Amino acid sequence: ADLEHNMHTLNDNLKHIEKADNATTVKDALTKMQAAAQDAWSATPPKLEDKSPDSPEMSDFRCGFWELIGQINAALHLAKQCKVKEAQAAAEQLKTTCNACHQKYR
Amino acid sequence: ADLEHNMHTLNDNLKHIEKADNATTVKDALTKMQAAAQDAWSATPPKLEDKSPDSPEMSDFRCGFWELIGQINAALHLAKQCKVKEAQAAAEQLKTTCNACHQKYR
Amino acid sequence: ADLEHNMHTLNDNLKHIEKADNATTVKDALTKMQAAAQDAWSATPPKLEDKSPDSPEMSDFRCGFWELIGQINAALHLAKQCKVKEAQAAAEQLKTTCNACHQKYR
Amino acid sequence: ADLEHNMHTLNDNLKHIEKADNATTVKDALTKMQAAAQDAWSATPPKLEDKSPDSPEMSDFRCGFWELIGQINAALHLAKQCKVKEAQAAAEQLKTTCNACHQKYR
Amino acid sequence: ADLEHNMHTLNDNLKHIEKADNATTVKDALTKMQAAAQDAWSATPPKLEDKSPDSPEMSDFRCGFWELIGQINAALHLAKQCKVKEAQAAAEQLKTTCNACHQKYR
Amino acid sequence: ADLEHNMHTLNDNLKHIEKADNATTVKDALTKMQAAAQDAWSATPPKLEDKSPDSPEMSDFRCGFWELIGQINAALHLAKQCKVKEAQAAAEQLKTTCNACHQKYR
Amino acid sequence: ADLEHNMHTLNDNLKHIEKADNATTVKDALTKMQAAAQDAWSATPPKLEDKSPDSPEMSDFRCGFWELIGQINAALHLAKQCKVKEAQAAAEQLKTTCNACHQKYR
Amino acid sequence: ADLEHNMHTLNDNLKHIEKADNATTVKDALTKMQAAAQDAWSATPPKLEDKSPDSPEMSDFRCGFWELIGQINAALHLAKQCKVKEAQAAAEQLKTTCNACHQKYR
Amino acid sequence: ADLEHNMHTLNDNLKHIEKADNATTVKDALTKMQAAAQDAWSATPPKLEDKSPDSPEMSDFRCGFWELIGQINAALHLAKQCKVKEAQAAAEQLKTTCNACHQKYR
Amino acid sequence: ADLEHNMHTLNDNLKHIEKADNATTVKDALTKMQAAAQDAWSATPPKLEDKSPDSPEMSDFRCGFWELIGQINAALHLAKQCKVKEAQAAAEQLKTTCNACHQKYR
Amino acid sequence: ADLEHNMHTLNDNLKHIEKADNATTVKDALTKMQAAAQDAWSATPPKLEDKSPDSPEMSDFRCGFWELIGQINAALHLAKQCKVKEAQAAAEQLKTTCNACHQKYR
Amino acid sequence: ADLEHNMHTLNDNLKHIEKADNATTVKDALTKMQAAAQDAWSATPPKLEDKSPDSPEMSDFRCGFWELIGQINAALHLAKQCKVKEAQAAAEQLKTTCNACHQKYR
Ligand code: HEC
Ligand code: HEC
Ligand code: HEC
Ligand code: HEC
Ligand code: HEC
Ligand code: HEC
Ligand code: HEC
Ligand code: HEC
Ligand code: HEC
Ligand code: HEC
Ligand code: HEC
Ligand code: HEC
Ligand SMILES: [Fe+3]
Ligand SMILES: [Fe+3]
Ligand SMILES: [Fe+3]
Ligand SMILES: [Fe+3]
Ligand SMILES: [Fe+3]
Ligand SMILES: [Fe+3]
Ligand SMILES: [Fe+3]
Ligand SMILES: [Fe+3]
Ligand SMILES: [Zn+2]
Ligand SMILES: [Zn+2]
Ligand SMILES: [Zn+2]
Ligand SMILES: [Zn+2]
Ligand SMILES: [Zn+2]
Ligand SMILES: [Zn+2]
Ligand SMILES: [Zn+2]
Ligand SMILES: [Zn+2]
Ligand SMILES: [Zn+2]
Ligand SMILES: [Zn+2]
Ligand SMILES: [Zn+2]
Ligand SMILES: [Zn+2]
Ligand SMILES: [Zn+2]
Ligand SMILES: [Zn+2]
Ligand SMILES: [Zn+2]
Ligand SMILES: [Zn+2]
Ligand SMILES: [Zn+2]
Ligand SMILES: [Zn+2]
Ligand SMILES: [Zn+2]
Ligand SMILES: [Zn+2]
Ligand SMILES: [Zn+2]
Repeated sequence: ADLEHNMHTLNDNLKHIEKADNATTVKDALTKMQAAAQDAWSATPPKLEDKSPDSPEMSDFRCGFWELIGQINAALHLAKQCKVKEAQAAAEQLKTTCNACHQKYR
Repeated sequence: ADLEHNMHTLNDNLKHIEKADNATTVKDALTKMQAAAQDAWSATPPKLEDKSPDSPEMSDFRCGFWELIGQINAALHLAKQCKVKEAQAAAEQLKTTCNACHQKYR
Repeated sequence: ADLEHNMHTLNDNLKHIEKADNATTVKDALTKMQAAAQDAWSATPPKLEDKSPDSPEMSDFRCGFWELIGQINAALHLAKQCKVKEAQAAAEQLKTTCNACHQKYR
Repeated sequence: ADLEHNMHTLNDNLKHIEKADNATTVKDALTKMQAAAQDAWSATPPKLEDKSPDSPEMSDFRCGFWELIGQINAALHLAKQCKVKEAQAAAEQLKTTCNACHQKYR
Repeated sequence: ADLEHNMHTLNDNLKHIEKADNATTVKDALTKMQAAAQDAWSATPPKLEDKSPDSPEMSDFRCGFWELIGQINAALHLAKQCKVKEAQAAAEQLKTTCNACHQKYR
Repeated sequence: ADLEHNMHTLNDNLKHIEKADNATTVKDALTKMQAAAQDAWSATPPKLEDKSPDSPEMSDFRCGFWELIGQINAALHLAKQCKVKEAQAAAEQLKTTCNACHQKYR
Repeated sequence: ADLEHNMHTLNDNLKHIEKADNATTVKDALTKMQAAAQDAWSATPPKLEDKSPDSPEMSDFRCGFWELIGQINAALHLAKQCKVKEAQAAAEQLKTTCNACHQKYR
Repeated sequence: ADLEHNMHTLNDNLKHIEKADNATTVKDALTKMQAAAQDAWSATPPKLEDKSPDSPEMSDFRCGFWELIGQINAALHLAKQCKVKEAQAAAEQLKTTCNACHQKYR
Repeated sequence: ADLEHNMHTLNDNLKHIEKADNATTVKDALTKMQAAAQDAWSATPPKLEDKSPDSPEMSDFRCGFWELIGQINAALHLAKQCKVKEAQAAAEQLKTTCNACHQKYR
Repeated sequence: ADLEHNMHTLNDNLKHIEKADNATTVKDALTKMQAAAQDAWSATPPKLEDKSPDSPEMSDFRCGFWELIGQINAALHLAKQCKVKEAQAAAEQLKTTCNACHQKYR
Repeated sequence: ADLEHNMHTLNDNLKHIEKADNATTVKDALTKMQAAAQDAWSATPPKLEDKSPDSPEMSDFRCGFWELIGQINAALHLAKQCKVKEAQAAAEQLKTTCNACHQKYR
Repeated sequence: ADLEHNMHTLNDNLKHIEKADNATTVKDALTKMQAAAQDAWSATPPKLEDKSPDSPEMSDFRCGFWELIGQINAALHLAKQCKVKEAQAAAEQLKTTCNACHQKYR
């Protein structure tokens, strides 16, 4: 998938996690987010099209997806423990990472 | 698995590699360690729970696991060539990476 | 596979990409390169055999493969969209990453 | 997935189909829509929650998804023949089926 | 399986759902029912053996199973959300569909 | 596959069923017919190209494939019971459905 | 799955074996009995709910199911040898093993 | 895998079951114990290395592990029934079987 | 498969193990013996064809094969530990178990 | 499948290749032909039923399928490169091999 | 497997086919022979060890196995049609091919 | 793959086999050669583009790949026996076949 739709997947599923009332819906939504974040790591955003592949901005862009992937995996562990409110709280914390990347590069 | 048990897997299997005679036992122990390290990369240790996900400490934490994961993979290559003594020597070298992370974050 | 043969896979398939006239062969070549680069990330090059695994040199070496893996995945996305000339141009741009590592560490 | 998110999948992927320039992305989008429509056939919409399951309203609701599923499969056949503009035109014609159900039951 | 035994599976597992405490047992019982209903859709009951395949009775027969299959799927969705009481209530509603078909064709 | 070749598959295999003298050849031929009928359900015949997707003719066209798929499944059950003459008789009865659709729409 | 329903599977499939007129229904019924018996082997019967898990009663219960499993497989063997009537006689013989455990723990 | 490490897996996972607060960690721990016990069943203990493989000692050792396997599965059954505290009590009960074999062969 | 030929597989592979000069042929031969013994366990020997399936004779026959299976696995264990000569000695030891059952039922 | 139906598969799919306007359908048709020709290599034609299996006639018959299989694989390579007209021309050249065998042995 | 044991498999299973009553036993025996013949095709017999790989003897050797492999496949077709006597007659015909090769190269 | 790259695969891997010091590297390299040789059998070399598909040159070309595939399979058997020097010697002998085809057709 392209970067735009990977963002649709992250956003759409993150909103279902907030609305959910059970661990299974949360785990399923987080699984879809994990695959979108894994795919997105390799993209180049439009604001960075002219930078070199080794620029600090592109290293910083990749670091943001590393952070996001790790936090999604940690939320998945909580959902697998049937700790639904804890997983939802971890999914909310994820938005700090979404926000930080958007501020600089979206 | 949670971080504690990933550390059980790392520590337990590293001891077997040191005492192993044949490459089949080193190979399976390394394979178990590889999976534990790939899982632990995504964790947040207790002492860093309140740091930001992009903090230099959490970045350094994840660097530790990249170094560990790469070193286990290199040791696994030697084990698949049936180079037991070389694989055990690569395993022994890993400990510097274990110790360095513990000193800072355990 | 060992580092040397991963470089064989990269070199051989990149030559085929330059000469291709259809998206299918570009895709197949890029997929092989992706797997070769994934594997090579964990290697330690000769010129670096006596540096520490956490050294700035080994960290930079892994950075080069991250950049390479990302660019290959982006080229693969172009090829899967049947944009043969554009994937070829992305493949040609890989050489800046190949040369930069080689100058430092080959 | 629930009815609401199946509609998300339909809406999101249909927008990507309109904007696509290659058969590959059209195919991938249609496949996701096919799975969403398959799943939604078994749902009961809000406006129909108090009708009998054998009611002419619920029978008509399922008829709409049968028609939708068939049209998506036909569009997918066009996309698999690499007829991008023709699959896009078949996708655009889906909207008559979307609107007709929505007018009655959304 | 023949139609008789599909009916065994439907009747037996519906009784378990009514008495079940946990969602795992409701989920597996519904899964068994779903497979039995999907199989029974293709059958011809004894009393309709000499009707034409397009007869209004055989069409009505297959409509009964479409209604049943959809209702089981909706109940299975609730069970996968761990909503035991709601799933059991959806299961209980199924019986109208069982009874309506039996009255006409058993 | 397209509608024409799905018809080749139905016709070719139905003739082998008549010639067969064992259950295995019959079951294999019926399995191929089932997949062709499943695929064909989504097509639009040339005589109906101008009708709307919800027209009664297109509903009637889909009903014919429903009937055919159900009868193929029933024949498959007999072949699986090693009831070869019974399965062949059921395959002959299938031609009433082929005929009825051809009369109106071929 | 729950012990009571595994018993249902054993009882019902024995009825079908007794009525069957072909090897493949007998084989399919014996296969389902075999799965049900292997799942039942891990259950605790209501009347042994307070014995300890290493009690002679729980070891004897599990042994009882292990012997049933061996006899089911031996009957399945005969059916694969195409000895339908011998397989049916063997299945009928199971009832002595069923009753033996029932006298003790049902 | 080597007998000593299978023992490690049994011991460590028992510690995690005792501390667990949710069914799924208990289930995951019991599943790993089950695999470790089935692999240990094929080992020869150091103190029986010179007995013959059909000796009463080796048959009793293998029987001992077969009984542990049955008790592990029975505990896993309870956990799948969502009886977390009962599954934990059952796991605690295993220690009598562990100690029984240890007295003889450890 | 038929009991007599499973015996062929046991006998022939024992001859190959005795002649082998490498672990992997020994492992491959022991694996085939293990499969043959597990398939033979479900057979009825000609001389027990009229005993009842719960007779002591049929339980003892099945028990006999269960013990052979355990000893084959224990030999396979040694071979995976790269103890080729010990695995060959263990395989040679099987003949006492072969002869024991033969005296009774061959 | 028998020889006759393999020839059906060859004939039917070769007609579709001639009429195709996209690489996808050519590829699918060639793949079916490949499997048909693979299967037919082992057949004995009627006109040769009384020759010896090592006869120059049967050897020549197999040579014809080797030549046919090779040409189909070469056509498939062209189709996988999206060279539709070139694969069609390779398919048309197959007919020299079809006719040459038919003249001798059909 | 080495050539000797492939010959064990051929000879052993051919004897079972001659004495078999049902098609299931002929079918599995033929399947075993087919795999043994496909493997033996690649071997070099002792008496030809010093001939060139393109020698007329090694070519004739491989022709023998092509004839054998084709004949086994034809016999397997008859067995899959449940034509036991015809399959056994095709198997018996194979022996000319066995004998012809042995006379020259055993 | 095309014939040129299949030759790269044969050549590249054959050189690694000579350098190897363990059976695993040799077996892995031989596995890649086997797949390349299987693919190459269907090609037409440039020097033979004008010959007919049944010409003696094209039969001779296919014979060369037959010989190569058989010898690769024999080398694989030795590598699987952990006979590393023997497998390497067999891989060297393979070059006679490479040479003979190149002399005539490259
Ligand atoms: C960088 C490391 C990012 C992270 C982490 C996340 N997003 Fe993002 N997002 C990023 C960019 C560069 C862009 C612009 C993409 C473009 O091609 O223009 C976006 C865009 C979005 C959007 C808008 C998509 C659209 O409809 O055009 C959304 C809704 C979005 N992003 C959501 C989102 C969420 C929820 C994230 C965390 C879970 C997240 N993004 C992370 C870069 C990055
Ligand atoms: C950071 C990058 C680490 C690396 C690399 C390794 N370990 Fe570790 N370990 C780390 C932390 C933060 C912790 C604390 C976990 C907690 O929740 O408190 C640990 C813990 C351990 C333990 C103790 C586990 C326990 O029972 O509490 C052990 C035995 C252990 N670690 C071993 C170990 C080994 C052998 C490593 C390299 C092979 C290794 N660790 C790497 C952080 C990190
Ligand atoms: C570091 C991040 C590298 C990147 C990116 C690429 N290569 Fe590389 N390459 C690297 C090293 C350290 C070495 C030396 C390995 C050794 O054993 O000394 C190489 C070597 C090569 C070779 C020579 C292989 C041989 O036969 O000896 C080639 C042909 C090669 N590299 C090609 C290549 C290409 C095409 C790359 C980009 C697509 C590329 N390399 C990236 C380190 C790194
Ligand atoms: C009946 C046969 C329908 C067909 C065909 C399509 N849709 Fe639908 N849609 C339907 C209902 C009953 C509803 C209401 C669901 C509810 O929970 O109230 C909807 C809703 C939507 C939405 C809104 C989703 C949301 O976020 O609330 C969208 C965006 C939507 N539908 C899009 C859509 C498209 C693109 C369709 C064709 C491709 C389509 N729908 C078909 C019923 C039916
Ligand atoms: C038509 C659309 C049906 C639906 C929906 C259900 N059943 Fe049914 N059932 C149907 C027929 C035509 C028959 C007769 C079968 C025969 O060959 O005579 C049955 C039979 C049963 C039985 C009796 C089975 C037996 O042992 O003979 C039972 C117990 C049964 N059906 C239960 C059942 C349940 C619980 C259903 C809904 C969940 C249900 N049936 C639906 C036709 C149809
Ligand atoms: C509608 C519900 C149909 C059913 C059921 C069957 N067929 Fe059909 N068939 C149908 C159409 C609309 C057409 C014309 C297709 C076109 O694109 O022109 C056909 C065509 C055939 C053909 C001719 C194919 C050709 O070579 O052009 C055959 C041989 C055929 N159909 C056979 C057939 C059989 C054997 C069926 C029952 C098993 C059957 N069809 C069902 C519509 C429908
Ligand atoms: C012990 C080793 C048993 C063997 C062998 C068989 N059964 Fe059983 N059965 C057993 C128990 C402990 C129970 C009680 C289950 C409970 O939850 O109370 C049963 C019960 C049954 C039932 C009744 C189920 C119900 O609806 O209440 C039936 C119909 C039954 N068992 C049948 C059955 C058959 C046919 C068996 C052999 C083929 C058989 N059982 C074996 C214990 C054991
Ligand atoms: C026989 C049937 C056994 C059962 C049941 C259990 N164990 Fe065991 N254990 C057994 C032996 C022969 C040995 C000696 C292994 C050796 O290589 O010397 C052991 C050893 C242990 C150990 C110590 C391992 C070590 O590090 O030296 C532990 C911690 C252990 N066993 C635990 C254990 C548990 C928790 C069990 C039940 C859950 C259990 N064992 C069962 C033989 C047998
Ligand atoms: C009982 C538990 C047995 C064990 C353990 C082994 N064998 Fe057996 N064997 C058994 C029976 C009942 C029979 C008679 C089979 C028949 O159909 O008549 C046999 C037979 C053999 C044969 C002869 C087969 C033949 O061609 O007639 C052989 C060569 C043989 N058995 C070998 C064998 C070996 C090597 C075993 C251990 C490794 C072994 N058997 C175990 C019963 C049992
Ligand atoms: C020998 C090497 C053959 C090659 C290459 C092809 N065919 Fe063939 N074909 C062959 C024989 C011996 C027969 C007779 C089979 C019989 O049972 O008598 C045939 C038959 C056909 C048929 C008629 C099938 C029927 O319905 O009776 C057709 C339509 C046919 N062959 C087509 C065909 C095509 C298109 C081929 C190349 C692509 C082809 N054959 C190759 C022997 C051989
Ligand atoms: C050449 C093309 C052969 C064909 C066809 C068959 N066999 Fe063979 N066989 C062949 C050789 C070169 C050898 C000698 C193997 C050695 O290393 O010495 C054999 C050997 C046998 C044996 C003896 C095996 C042993 O225990 O030493 C048997 C029992 C045997 N062959 C049987 C056999 C059968 C039944 C065949 C057709 C179905 C058959 N062989 C074909 C060469 C060839
Ligand atoms: C015919 C039966 C061949 C066999 C066996 C082998 N090769 Fe080959 N090779 C062959 C041809 C016709 C060609 C020319 C291909 C072309 O399209 O021009 C080749 C070419 C090579 C090359 C050069 C590839 C290149 O870079 O252009 C190499 C390195 C090569 N062949 C190696 C090789 C090896 C190592 C073989 C045995 C293991 C081998 N070939 C077999 C024809 C045939
Ligand atoms: Fe960094
Ligand atoms: Fe739960
Ligand atoms: Fe209708
Ligand atoms: Fe049969
Ligand atoms: Fe016992
Ligand atoms: Fe394409
Ligand atoms: Fe030849
Ligand atoms: Fe080894
Ligand atoms: Zn993507
Ligand atoms: Zn999107
Ligand atoms: Zn984990
Ligand atoms: Zn642990
Ligand atoms: Zn590697
Ligand atoms: Zn290489
Ligand atoms: Zn859903
Ligand atoms: Zn959604
Ligand atoms: Zn059925
Ligand atoms: Zn039943
Ligand atoms: Zn289709
Ligand atoms: Zn066709
Ligand atoms: Zn039940
Ligand atoms: Zn351990
Ligand atoms: Zn045999
Ligand atoms: Zn066939
Ligand atoms: Zn046909
Ligand atoms: Zn072999
Ligand atoms: Zn042998
Ligand atoms: Zn190829
Ligand atoms: Zn190449």
